[PDB]
Amino acid sequence: MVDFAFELKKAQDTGKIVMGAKKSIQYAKMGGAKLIIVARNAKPDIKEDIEYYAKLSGIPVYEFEGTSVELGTLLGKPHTVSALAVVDPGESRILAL
Repeated sequence: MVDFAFELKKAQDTGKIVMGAKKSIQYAKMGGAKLIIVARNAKPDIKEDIEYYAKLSGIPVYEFEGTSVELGTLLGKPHTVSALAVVDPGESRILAL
């Protein structure tokens, strides 16, 4: 089993992740990420944008099954985070998602 929270923390600590819908979309447009993670309650059209561009640039996208409050909280942030890009998984096996 993969523990999402453990892997997100491991990737955040030892790799590089970029946070936010707008950056995630931009990374998707550019092919500059290995994985894109979106929250279950991300605005559907934000979710569509990401999927559309990530399919075009060949980036895998994963839906975290929790909300964007929890995603931001997992990341140590006092606000919601509805998506994020894994640019470098670091030591994690997060790209298995």
